[PDB]
Amino acid sequence: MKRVVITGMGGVTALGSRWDEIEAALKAGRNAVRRMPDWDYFESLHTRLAAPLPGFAQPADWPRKKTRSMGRVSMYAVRASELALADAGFAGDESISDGRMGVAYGSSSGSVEPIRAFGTMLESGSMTDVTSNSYVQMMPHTTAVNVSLFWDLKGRIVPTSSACASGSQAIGYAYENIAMGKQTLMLAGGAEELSGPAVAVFDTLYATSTRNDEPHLTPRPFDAKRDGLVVGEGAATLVLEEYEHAKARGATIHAEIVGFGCNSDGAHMTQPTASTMARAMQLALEDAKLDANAIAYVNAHGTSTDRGDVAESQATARTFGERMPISSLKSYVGHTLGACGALEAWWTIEMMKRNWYAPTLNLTEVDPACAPLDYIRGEARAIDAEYVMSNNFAFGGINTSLIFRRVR
Amino acid sequence: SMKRVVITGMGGVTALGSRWDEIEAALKAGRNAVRRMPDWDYFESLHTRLAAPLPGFAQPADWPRKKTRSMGRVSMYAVRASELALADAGFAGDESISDGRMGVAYGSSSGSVEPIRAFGTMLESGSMTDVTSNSYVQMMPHTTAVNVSLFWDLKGRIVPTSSACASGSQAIGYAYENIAMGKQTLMLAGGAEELSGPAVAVFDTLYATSTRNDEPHLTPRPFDAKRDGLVVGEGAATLVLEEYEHAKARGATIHAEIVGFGCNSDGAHMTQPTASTMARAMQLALEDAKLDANAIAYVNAHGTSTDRGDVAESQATARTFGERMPISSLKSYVGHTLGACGALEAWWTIEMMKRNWYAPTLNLTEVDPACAPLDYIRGEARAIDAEYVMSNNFAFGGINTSLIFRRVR
Ligand SMILES: [Ca+2]
Repeated sequence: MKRVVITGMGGVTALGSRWDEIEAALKAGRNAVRRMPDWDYFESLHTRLAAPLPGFAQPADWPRKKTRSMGRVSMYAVRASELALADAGFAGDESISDGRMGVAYGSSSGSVEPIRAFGTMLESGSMTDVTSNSYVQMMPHTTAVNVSLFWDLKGRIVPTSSACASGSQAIGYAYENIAMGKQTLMLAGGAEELSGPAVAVFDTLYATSTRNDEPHLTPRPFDAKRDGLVVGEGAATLVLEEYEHAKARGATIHAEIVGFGCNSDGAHMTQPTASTMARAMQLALEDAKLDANAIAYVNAHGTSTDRGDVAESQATARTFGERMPISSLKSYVGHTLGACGALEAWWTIEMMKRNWYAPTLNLTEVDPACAPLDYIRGEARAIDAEYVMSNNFAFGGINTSLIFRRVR
Repeated sequence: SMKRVVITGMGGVTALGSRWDEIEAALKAGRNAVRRMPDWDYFESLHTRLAAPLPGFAQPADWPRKKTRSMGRVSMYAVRASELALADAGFAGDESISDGRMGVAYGSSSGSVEPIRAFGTMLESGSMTDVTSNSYVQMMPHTTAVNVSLFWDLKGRIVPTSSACASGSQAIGYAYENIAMGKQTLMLAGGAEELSGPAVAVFDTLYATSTRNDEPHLTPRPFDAKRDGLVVGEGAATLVLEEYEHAKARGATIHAEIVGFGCNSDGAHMTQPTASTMARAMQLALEDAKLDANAIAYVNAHGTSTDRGDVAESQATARTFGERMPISSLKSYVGHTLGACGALEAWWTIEMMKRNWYAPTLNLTEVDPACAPLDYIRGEARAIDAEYVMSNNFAFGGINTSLIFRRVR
């Protein structure tokens, strides 16, 4: 079995793309949530909150032949992957397209334009905006394919479109593909584009925060006064690479991936089950041949929903006890959906490298319904980790747990 | 210490029926399942009026409402397929499969029509009349995988393989590797699709659809000189994959063993296929099975009946095996069943292998000279006694899959 390391990280997020910009934003303690007055267009959305990207600069040199197939979510994915490849030292590399780099990627949904066009085709038969490019922009695997095609990659495409589990399954399944010798390298990530329908998914479940006048004060993971999540967007990509290969070219190695656990609650489509969530974490620990005691920090899923936070806290307390430091980056960028597992893995590794762990924003009173954990808040925590864990729990009760090993 | 993997359950919902005996009779009777689709006059700009629909489908009566709310048709097909495959594997009424030992790999090209309409219209006009709390789960990329997994309360890993045409074959392949690698003892693996106007527009807008609107019995025509495109079909198919000792220990009837899986992409074009990388996918499978090309007695083509698809596939196959290789396309009967195609074709290929009986490509009367010489079975079924068979599929984005199944005599 091959060992697997991370030699590239990048993305487009509500806090920026470079880590130094993101660190400053984390450190400044304001979230990226805003009012969305344009959503008055939609008939029946309660929430008027989101955490959009502060625009998105499509690079000038991108060729039409390639961009015709991309809506925003695929553009995000590609841009993320471009940044990660540069960071990994592969800018202009001629060899990565030879069939031994593959792509694992997904999103909750394709792009708005073709969803509108195909939906209207059903509604009225009209095909005005249905084109030969509509499917590839809508398709479940739009992100994975667009990323792969963009660098003329010829490896396997692993299409991990599993709503919020998209990015963490990408990482995990890419990791297993390298470990078992199918691919030498993998681009692995997740992405999402913000839209009204993307928000309606959670708003119709009453899972969304409706504090429409106080965007700076919501969401509030594990807080007693939380009232739901806030939807965000963007993408993040990790370059995973077989260990000897990385060593042989003298790559700067950000982390090693040592465990991945994945299961399902098999119970509720939305209402999470703590025991099976805990079991995902155990599976990861078993895969890493580690005791729970080895983990210095957990990066929560931490959506700020009522049941989600309770069930996650119990799952975590069950695996680790009350001593575990934990925080939720969704307090800053919201629930970035398809992107969340990749963005959170990335930032969790950045924090691990620097012995600096961001607090959960807007957590002032720990909800007594949540299990006692070491909820970092108020100020960042200095920890010197050998191992960290990042968890995600998704629609359909799909659970993932990733364990990263420190590399000095 | 890799685990061997066998197939102990097969089933599905298809234009030719569900039971193999029923399907065999249809294959033998040599009529395709293609029909004129007058309803598509509703759509503004479709050239084709052909499809291969299911002749009907009704939910089993004993499916409980609480479990079916989250299903549109494609997920209903997927669940029914998987239900048949589970019975066939001996797991009906057996709840131990829910204990985390069994997982699910599944996908489709698309979610269901209703919520696509509802969300699309929300974008079009802001109206949310028909957007409900159940719309996303019926529309979502992984609707099939999640609905199947939830239906039996399964607690294993979900491997979403929604990759258009490659959905069913990637499901089988990646489920196979999960069992081989020891992550799961069992997996449901399959693919599904529901017929819709939009599903046909995907290919119609590429001019890849047949437009012989008055001659449904005569089209599609894989590898034929007179072919003019594909015909879109629908349905689902599920295989129960199972670790070998586990199967042996409970005395399971074993249909076949999966011995190789190759998966790559062309990295060239979104729709136009590249022969060399298609061949390489076949090689990857052969290498995974530690077999020489010589070992393969038959190839189940993808055989979509498109102009470039059939040429590229033929060359790729000739390049790997030489002119001697027997090959045929089940899409000549049921059309291109999209999400379902890799699973349905895998299933039927194993059924044919078990019986030494290989269906010809329907409506293949003059082999296109632009296609590479292969042993194109046609006119009558061929008797072959195979120790190994291969089933190939090539999809949107240049995604290629090759599966190798070993005879279990
Ligand atoms: Ca290399």
